[PDB]
Amino acid sequence: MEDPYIWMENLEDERVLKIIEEENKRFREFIGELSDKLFPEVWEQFSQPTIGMARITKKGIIASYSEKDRVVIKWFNGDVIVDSKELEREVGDEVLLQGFTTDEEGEKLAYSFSIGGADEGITRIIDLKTGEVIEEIKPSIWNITFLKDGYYFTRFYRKEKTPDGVNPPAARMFWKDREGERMVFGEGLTSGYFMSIRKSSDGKFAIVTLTYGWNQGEVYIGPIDNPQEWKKVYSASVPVEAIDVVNGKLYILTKEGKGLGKIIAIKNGKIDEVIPEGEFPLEWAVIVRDKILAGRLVHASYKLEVYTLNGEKIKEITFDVPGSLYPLDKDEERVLLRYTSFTIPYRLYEFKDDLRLIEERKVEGEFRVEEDFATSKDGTKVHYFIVKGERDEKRAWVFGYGGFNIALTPMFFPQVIPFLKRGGTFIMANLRGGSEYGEEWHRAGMRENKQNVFDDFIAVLEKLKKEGYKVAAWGRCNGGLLVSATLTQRPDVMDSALIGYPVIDMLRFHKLYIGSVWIPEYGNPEDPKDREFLLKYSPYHNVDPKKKYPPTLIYTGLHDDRVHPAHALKFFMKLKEIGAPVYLRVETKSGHMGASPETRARELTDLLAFVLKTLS
Ligand SMILES: [Cl-]
Ligand SMILES: [Cl-]
Ligand SMILES: [Cl-]
Repeated sequence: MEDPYIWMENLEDERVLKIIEEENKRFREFIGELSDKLFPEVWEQFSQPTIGMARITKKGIIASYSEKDRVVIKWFNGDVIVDSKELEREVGDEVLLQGFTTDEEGEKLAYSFSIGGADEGITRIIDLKTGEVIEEIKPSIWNITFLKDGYYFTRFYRKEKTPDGVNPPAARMFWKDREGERMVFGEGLTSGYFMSIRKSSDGKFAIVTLTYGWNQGEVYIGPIDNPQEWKKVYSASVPVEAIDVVNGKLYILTKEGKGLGKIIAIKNGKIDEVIPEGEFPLEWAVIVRDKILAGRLVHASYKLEVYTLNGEKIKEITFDVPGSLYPLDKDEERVLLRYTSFTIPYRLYEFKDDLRLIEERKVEGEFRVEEDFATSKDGTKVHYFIVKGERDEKRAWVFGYGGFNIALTPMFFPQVIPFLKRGGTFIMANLRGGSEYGEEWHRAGMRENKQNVFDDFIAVLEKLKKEGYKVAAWGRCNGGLLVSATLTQRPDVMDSALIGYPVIDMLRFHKLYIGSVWIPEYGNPEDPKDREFLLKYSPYHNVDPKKKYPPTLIYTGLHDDRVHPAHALKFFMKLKEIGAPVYLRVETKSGHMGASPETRARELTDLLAFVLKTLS
């Protein structure tokens, strides 16, 4: 009925601005001197050259990299094609590059960039030989798929009705030519339907994937020449992805069944199962050279599986260090893969007949990756990664998410490397809510099951606690909810808390920004039966006045336009009411979430600084 701090939802309230000013001041006094000391170490790690997108062309590989304040798109062995710095002297204003694609011949390249934090992006299609900009399209278009003279592309409608007259958010597919533009796909798609197109390997079939929400889809295939003959060949109810049309059959990676991932093929109405469900999730597959190449997610890290087209396992490939493995691009003869891990920013791999390492960036030092399990309330085994340095000062930085079908697999945290070097241990927990063990591993953290995610996390913290570790719990967004909720319930299992860009108010999350999008995950606060399980764990509603709490850092951004800062502000106040040792950090830099590489870098440093100071 009534929320005492509902006024905090107006971020322009001077009471709110005053809170930000005072608290930033507080937090800066607490870790500033330490943060300034650590920053060159974090930046040294953050500023590392890091690959982004890669493409196969007949003239060679084209890939983008991030370095320092710069983003370049370049010939793999050769020249820089696009710089971010050259562009920022074309406008005199700061520019972010978003992504690119090329034609298969490597004569045309299209990329996208937003000048300033301006909402509208821009797309430039340049000739790869002169560097000429043969077209500039504003606003930015996506899915640029070259065919002959023109190309298909998808436009996303955020603010405005689609041409056929449908309210946002919606998406439409087009075809551009010397002649002009025309919508070729999407008419009547109500808001929520999102689409994409990819070519088959031979390039003579279009493959179109419809998605409603983040949950469900249908597949359309047809001649790449004519959209009028793009007929629907598969209809699903749970996340599917179309792999390729090889020799008349559409190969599909589907989580239908138990929800672990299987490969099916469809030819002229008839469905046959190529690769059945395994014990562990099948997260992706690509077809290369009469061989199926598959990413199997064994306990939240990747191993590589090679199958014949008829579904017969030829071999598997394992890695020295547990890492994440994703395809970057593929043609008929080969695939590029991106690998990453805790102390390995990236490896670029090429699979053709064998797996070949063609580029690598790793951080030297005596670092170790181990694994172990915790036992949750109901006996569920909660896997977690362990990263250790040369020495062990018995302090843990424990990262969790647990939701939205998002698997926490090995990745690179720049600010953790100085923490390892200082004798710290990084822990990454695989809680329910994610996709580590399939579609039901996800469902087991949704709605009325959310307390499982918390129970999984406590299981890990309490286990680390029993072993003599000082513990810092950390999470962002849905992870920020994770840490706030675990805080209100078991403050005894952690020596400090780091709560980032969090959802806190579980009864009003749907009224703020785009929060209603999370209703399938969390529940509906407008339904009294959902409020009953929501009210049981809602951090904003469960701050225990008689419990004694650890140092707690809530952090967010003022112009963050996805996760409303008022969640942070409200929880801060609730902790402050009962005199908890809480701090509040509010980034002042607007525009996109990462203002610049340096502002972000400095924020990560403050996190490390808070951990080091409070775990000492
Ligand atoms: Cl963060
Ligand atoms: Cl989310
Ligand atoms: Cl940020």
